[PDB]
Amino acid sequence: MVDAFLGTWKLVDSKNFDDYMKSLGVGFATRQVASMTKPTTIIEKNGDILTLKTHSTFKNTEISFKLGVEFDETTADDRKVKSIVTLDGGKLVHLQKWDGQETTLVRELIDGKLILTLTHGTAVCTRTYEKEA
Ligand SMILES: CCCCC/C=C\C/C=C\C/C=C\C/C=C\CCCC(=O)O
Repeated sequence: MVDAFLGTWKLVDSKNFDDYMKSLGVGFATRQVASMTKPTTIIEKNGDILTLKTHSTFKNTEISFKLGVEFDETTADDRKVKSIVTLDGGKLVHLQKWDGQETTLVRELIDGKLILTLTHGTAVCTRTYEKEA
């Protein structure tokens, strides 16, 4: 079910990431560095366990989870959240909850590119990743 998402992906387009970060309360200096970073995202599976790595010159993260099972997560911007990842309409949907807030990180494949849509508050960021061979 998740298999077309698996692999190594490189950021190739970003829209409204500053809006998203600002909505989350990220400080200017961090936003500034983040806006010039091009992360690599690695998604791998081992049975029912998915591992999602995000690597850059600034911050790195790694999470492991089972689809449909809540997990604790500490995000790149240091939020301690309750998370769940599920497939919905063929999209990989990641929901984070903390302090009564929510944000969604939705991944979908369009023409072989991975489109990540980040929503918090009214801010909607779209980032596009291409597969590395
Ligand atoms: C480890 C993330 C590396 C790239 C971004 C650089 C710095 C992170 C700093 C702040 C960003 C604020 C919120 C983190 C939440 C989502 C970022 C996902 C970006 C992506 O997956 O495209």
